Amino acid sequence: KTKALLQMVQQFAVDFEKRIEGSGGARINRIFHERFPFELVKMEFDEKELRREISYAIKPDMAFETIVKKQVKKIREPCLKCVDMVISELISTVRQCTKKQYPRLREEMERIVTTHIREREGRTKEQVMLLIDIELAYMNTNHEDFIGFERVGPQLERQVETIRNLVDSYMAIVNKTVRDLMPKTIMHLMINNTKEFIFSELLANLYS
Amino acid sequence: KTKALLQMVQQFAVDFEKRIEGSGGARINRIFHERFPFELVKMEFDEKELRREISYAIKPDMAFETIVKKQVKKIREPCLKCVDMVISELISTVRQCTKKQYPRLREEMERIVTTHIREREGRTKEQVMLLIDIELAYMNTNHEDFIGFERVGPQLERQVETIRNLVDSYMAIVNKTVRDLMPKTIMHLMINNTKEFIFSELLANLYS
Amino acid sequence: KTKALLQMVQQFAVDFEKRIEGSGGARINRIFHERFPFELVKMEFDEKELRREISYAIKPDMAFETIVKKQVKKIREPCLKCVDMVISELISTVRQCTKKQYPRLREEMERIVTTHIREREGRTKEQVMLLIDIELAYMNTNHEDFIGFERVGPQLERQVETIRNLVDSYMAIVNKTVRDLMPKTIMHLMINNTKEFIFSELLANLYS
Amino acid sequence: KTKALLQMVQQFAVDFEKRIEGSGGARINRIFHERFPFELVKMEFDEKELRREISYAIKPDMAFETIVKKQVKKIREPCLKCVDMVISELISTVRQCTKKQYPRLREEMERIVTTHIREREGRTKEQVMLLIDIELAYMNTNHEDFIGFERVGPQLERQVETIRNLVDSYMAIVNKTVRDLMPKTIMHLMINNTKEFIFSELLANLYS
Amino acid sequence: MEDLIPLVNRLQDAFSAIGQNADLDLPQIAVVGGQSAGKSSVLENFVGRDFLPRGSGIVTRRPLVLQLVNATTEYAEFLHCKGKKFTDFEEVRLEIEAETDRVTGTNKGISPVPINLRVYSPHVLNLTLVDLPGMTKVPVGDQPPDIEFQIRDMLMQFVTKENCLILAVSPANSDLANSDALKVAKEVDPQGQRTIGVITKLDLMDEGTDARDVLENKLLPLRRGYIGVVNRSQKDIDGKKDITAALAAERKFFLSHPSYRHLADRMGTPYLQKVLNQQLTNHIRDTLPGLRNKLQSQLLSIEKEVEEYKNFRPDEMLRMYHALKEALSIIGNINTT
Amino acid sequence: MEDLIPLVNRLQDAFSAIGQNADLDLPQIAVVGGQSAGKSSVLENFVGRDFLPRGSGIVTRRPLVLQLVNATTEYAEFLHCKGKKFTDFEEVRLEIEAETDRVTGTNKGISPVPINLRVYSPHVLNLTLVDLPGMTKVPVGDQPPDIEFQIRDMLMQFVTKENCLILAVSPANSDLANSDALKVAKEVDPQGQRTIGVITKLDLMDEGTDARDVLENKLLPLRRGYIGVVNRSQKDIDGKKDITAALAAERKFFLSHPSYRHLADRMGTPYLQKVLNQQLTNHIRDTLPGLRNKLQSQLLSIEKEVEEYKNFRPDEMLRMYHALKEALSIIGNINTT
Amino acid sequence: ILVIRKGWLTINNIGIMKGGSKEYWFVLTAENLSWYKDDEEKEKKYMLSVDNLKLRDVEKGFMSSKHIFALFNTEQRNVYKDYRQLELACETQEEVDSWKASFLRAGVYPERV
Amino acid sequence: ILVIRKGWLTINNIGIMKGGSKEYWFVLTAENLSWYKDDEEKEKKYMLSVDNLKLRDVEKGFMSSKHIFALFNTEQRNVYKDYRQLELACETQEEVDSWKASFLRAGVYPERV
Repeated sequence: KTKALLQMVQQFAVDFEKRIEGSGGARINRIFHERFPFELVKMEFDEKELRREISYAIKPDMAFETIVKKQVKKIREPCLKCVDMVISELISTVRQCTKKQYPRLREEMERIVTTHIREREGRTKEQVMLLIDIELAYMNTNHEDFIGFERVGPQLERQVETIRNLVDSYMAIVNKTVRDLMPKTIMHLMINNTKEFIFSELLANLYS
Repeated sequence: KTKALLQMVQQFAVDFEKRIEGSGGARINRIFHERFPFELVKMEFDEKELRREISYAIKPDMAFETIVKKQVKKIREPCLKCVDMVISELISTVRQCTKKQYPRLREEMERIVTTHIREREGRTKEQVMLLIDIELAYMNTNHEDFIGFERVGPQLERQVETIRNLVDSYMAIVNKTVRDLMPKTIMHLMINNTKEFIFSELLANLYS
Repeated sequence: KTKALLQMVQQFAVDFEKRIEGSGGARINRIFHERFPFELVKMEFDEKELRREISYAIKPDMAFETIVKKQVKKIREPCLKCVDMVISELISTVRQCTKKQYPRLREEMERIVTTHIREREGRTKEQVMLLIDIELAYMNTNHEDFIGFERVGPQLERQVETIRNLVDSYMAIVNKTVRDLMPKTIMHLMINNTKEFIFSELLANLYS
Repeated sequence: KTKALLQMVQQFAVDFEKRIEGSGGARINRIFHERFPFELVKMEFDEKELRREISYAIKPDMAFETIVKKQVKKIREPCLKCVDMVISELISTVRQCTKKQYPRLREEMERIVTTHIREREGRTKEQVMLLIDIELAYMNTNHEDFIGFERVGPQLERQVETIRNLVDSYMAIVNKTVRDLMPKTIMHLMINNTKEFIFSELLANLYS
Repeated sequence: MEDLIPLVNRLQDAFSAIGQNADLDLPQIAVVGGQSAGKSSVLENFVGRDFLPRGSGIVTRRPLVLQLVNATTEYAEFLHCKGKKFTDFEEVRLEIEAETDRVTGTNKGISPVPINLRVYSPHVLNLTLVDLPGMTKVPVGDQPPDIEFQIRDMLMQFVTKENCLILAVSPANSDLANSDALKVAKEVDPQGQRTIGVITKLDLMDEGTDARDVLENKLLPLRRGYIGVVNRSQKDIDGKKDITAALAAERKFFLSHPSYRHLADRMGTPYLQKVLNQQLTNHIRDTLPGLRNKLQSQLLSIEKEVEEYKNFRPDEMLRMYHALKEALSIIGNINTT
Repeated sequence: MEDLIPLVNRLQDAFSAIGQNADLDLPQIAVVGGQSAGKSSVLENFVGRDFLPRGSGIVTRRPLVLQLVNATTEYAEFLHCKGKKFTDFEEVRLEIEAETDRVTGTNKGISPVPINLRVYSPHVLNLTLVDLPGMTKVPVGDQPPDIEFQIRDMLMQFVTKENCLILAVSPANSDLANSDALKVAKEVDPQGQRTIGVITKLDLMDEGTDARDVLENKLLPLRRGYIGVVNRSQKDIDGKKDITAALAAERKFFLSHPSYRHLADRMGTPYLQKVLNQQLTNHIRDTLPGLRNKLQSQLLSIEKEVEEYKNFRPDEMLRMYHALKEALSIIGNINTT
Repeated sequence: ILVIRKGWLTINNIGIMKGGSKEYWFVLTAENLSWYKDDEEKEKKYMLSVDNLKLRDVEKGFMSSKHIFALFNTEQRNVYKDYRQLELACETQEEVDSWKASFLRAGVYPERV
Repeated sequence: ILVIRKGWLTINNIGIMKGGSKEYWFVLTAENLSWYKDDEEKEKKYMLSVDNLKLRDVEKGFMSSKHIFALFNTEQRNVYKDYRQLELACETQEEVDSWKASFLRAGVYPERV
């Protein structure tokens, strides 16, 4: 009993700082974050579809409300993809190290670690869902972009001139958000949480 | 009764398109709109007070989320106040009108009049309220103020990188919003609603 | 009983500022006023028929009297049309909102509002009639146009030279009048009067 | 009696074509016509007094309608006065003529003479009166003076737009009318009517 | 198992009343296996009823597709037996088996023709039991030479049902890697939480082979491991040998074989019984969230009809209203265990 | 010699058990020589057994390739004598010699055809003895004229074996420089530590020649020098003359020849015996280091199998393990003498 | 006051001393016939009274291709300057005819042929 | 604000006194048509109001190889300086045409042909 806990499951531990936080693990990981954005651009759109809504709305706060709501729902497609890509390297790493042949042990040893991944793949994915639904409850105006008055990531002309600038931004701009926000999520959750678990939840329960 | 309603109580009616919609409502109103901004400045704040909240979170999206809460709630004070200033002189004009002598007749005459407009002075305020409550919820990043990475307008790399630039400017800009939006608002609502009053409700009960 | 008065017949009220005074109601309404003039031009005439009368008359005040009288009667045709066009949007709006299904109520509720339109379509039309008859009693000279000495909207030559300019104006000129005067009428009466009524004559009688 | 009427009382007759129609009527008349205008200026007014009436109405056609009333009535004074000036010297010529000795004859002779012309001095004035009374009634907009939107010659958009330009000029121009019209008038009427007098009525009663 | 029974039945009735998809789809249990697995003995052991044709070698000699249907008339109907209705489940067994034995002899004669019978009873749960003929590689008795192919396709039409508890029985005197019993069975119910590999008739194996690594649970570790069984021979079955007897014959083999002796305490049918139940509970519970959401929406609907009574001048609702309330409550309680 | 015997046998058995190259390859002893060397007499003198055909002049008149093989059945097999098995080594000699003598006469008749015999006995060491016909230059008796070439090639197929102790016997009545006996022999075993040049039949030399310088050990000094011998004539051999007798005839010549008298005390077969043994020991010992290293590695291997038992959830080894231990110990002790 | 017509006509009998026959811009009204150097009217060649103006068919005129007609005052010798008649010439007969009818209207009457 | 087009055009009627016909760099927007000596815009030849600007097909122009067109203010005499119309000339007909359509967009409308 002593042998496995002491050597088999502790050198593997140092294995894990190694693999996750380092191509090797170092920039296998980084890779996924800066190739993720490409996904976003493709299966999303902005500009003139949103633009049409403006005219009816005005006849500024009252006008804004209906406009943005219906587009935001469609941002689901890309975001999910990032999550899965993360899973590949991490889920398979933990399990690689656990058998080390004998008669008594193993079984238990697996049971503690594997089930973690199930619970934590749900975290990240769920955070994506929430974020998307959020849009229809809010449509804030404090945010970030420029002022009024590839997807970016008779004298009627004078009348709409001013109003126009307000609405248009929010669709285009939201794309900027998702591309950075998804990766950030992963870092906390997918990556770190699991990294921790396997190192230690295994050992303590064993020895006792 | 058909003759009496048709003539006697419809000539009184026409009086009121005149004053309010083309002092009365016409130019009482203008005055209040351009002294309104002063209201705004007083019971509102920005800058480094807001920064205090940040320290609790940091010491990325989820942590940032809480910040504004109690501040956005406090922007009610000025906007609401404008409403009352308009109401005072204009609402009281219609209500004066029911005494125009017989003591048998007067008692019935009074009771019918006041109520409808009374409740619909509330309407106007409520639309302002909607915009305000909205504020508290999310704060993603695209809207006006500047990006991370008259009102003015270790692993640091993920966390603090964005946080720093956003917070301070952020509050200031929403103040910008209100000051212009209120005056517009009034034009549609206050003005017309009350106009209706005398024109019709006076007649109304008598038909039965 | 409470439900209908409170909600069904009060949100409809705000409905009415909306619909009348705003294509939507805003420029559905304006439309009718500036397309009305076309009606006038067609079914009216001036110039040389009137011109013939002058010569007998002189052999200036005495001459003028007989001349203009007989033409003015014929201006009836266009004027009426405007009235009806106004009716269409307004008469149908009020009734759209009144049923909201139940057993007790409704009946009464209709009875108060509908009959108003009958009485007020008579106002406007009657004002048109009066205005037309008026001409044969007056033929004033103070008015507006230029001085003496598509429908606009031997040495005999020296003798009629001066007189001529006086009479000729009045027919041509009257057309200018009607095109603007009819719309003005409507604004006060058709439009506003009815707008008022429905908002309020309904409610008060109900609650009591 | 046939012989007496035919000769004795017809040579007296012929005298009068002479003086009046080709001092007597001929050139008494001319003098009075070109000093007549002075009369006009005195007992008449225009400009800003008239504006007072406007304030009652406004603070569009119906309101404008009342204005002129009492002013147009006051334009009688000058026009009428001219009449009397002509009458004085000319009317009294015929009436002198009945004394031309026998005391038995004179008494019958006088009574027959005066009356007919007497009443028909009234005629002339009355035709002037007609034009004057007319004034009060309507005031639509085309005639001479300028449009909205020697005598000189909120929802503002519907109401005051037209009103402003009309009122002030308006009174002035009617004064223009009278000053020229009176002199013409006289030529037809005064002159001829009285001429008749002596030529025939002298004979008249005697035939029986 | 203590949460599962009561909660499931209660939910199922409420859904039935609403005319919805009741669901809570209880497993169909079927035995498939190579020739000489014992399969009907295994199936009847778990189910608890005697109604399956039994024999040695090839056991199921006609398909019995039995459907238990809760219904008020209480009878059963054979298509091919015009004018028979059994109410007694024992009687079903007696007629099927006895009539075959008298007419075919006791030399393994089989028939592919399924017996369509539906047993109506108010004392049962809505279940489907399917006894299936064994897939084979070599004929015995008067079986045709191409028996192998006919049986294999036939059984697949019934076994595709996703919630099919297969007790994959495979004769040790045939190669386990080339076993039809394992090939079919593992496809339909892979997980191994409720499949436990049962190898019979180890006494008939060729000298020089054994299943030692598999049966010892060390080559391929399973949570519950393996349990072998030694099923009743032809002679015993003929005399209506009772349920207990099969168990006894199992012991005798194990004692003399050196390679299986030490694993004797993790053997027997009874032990196999225990495992199956525990897994079942988990499956039901997971489907719960979906049902709940649908129920909520429907209820509100009819409120509007009441709503419209009250304002403008001139029992399906009730029944449904009540039913919905019930269903929602049950769902939550099962979720919290 | 006292370290060599025991240590060698002990090592050889341990290696046999492991199924490795036992080695410790004991010398094959073969006599080669010109015509009239005596060669079989010399070979049997050292070996200690009577089994070689003997004669004067040409001696080996058929090849006897004998292989001693330790084996349990105890017999021997002639290819050309279908259905004879000797167990008695004396009997082998008796049959070969007697049967030839009766049929060919006593006039030197020879035969190149080897006699394939393998003597199985448990009382022997794994050795190969090879008696070979003498290479010649002139025929005698009824030998063919081209005898010279046939014998020479034949003997070379057996004598190439690197550890072949050649007692290079050369007749003095032929020129030593032109001697076939020395040419072959010196090629295969050059060193001279275990080759001692034996010159026979000095009594038949031509008048006017002698081997004085060579035999005196002064021309070409050797550590053990030279030993001459005078072998048995034809007449003696015929009557089964015993082993001792050859030695006696040696003396007679030496006494009358002036040039060899003084070297008499460094003569005889017995003296030749002593030298051979001492050299042999050295050869074995040097090969020891290589064997040792291989043995160590193999042992460890199976430890890992034991290792893997203890940790992860579901007699060849023994035999070898013991054998290896033995071999390593023996190697060291021999090295330290 | 009213313009009856504006159209070019060639004054065919302009001296050597003034360029020769040049085209000038005619403007006729009911009271006068005025001609300028062009239609901007900054110039003023003259203004001829229509009073007592009469019109004649001028029998070919010079020995040229011009068709001539003339205006002449019935009550005096010269019509303007030292001319007797105002000679108007066109390169085609149709140009000459249309202008002749326009003079009719203005009080230039026919006869004296 | 928005640039409609930038492209060279030849001012064909520049006086003797200023080099003669030279090519100048045109910049048209929705509010003005400005032209510089070059694209660096350090210069400023002018800024002409687009207000009341209208466009005509200029019938060949001078007796040259240039194809001309012009901008002219409907409410006044000169368009800029002392010109009446702004003459733009190209060596080819295709150059003239593409610029004419770009003026259309800017509120220079057709007619008055």
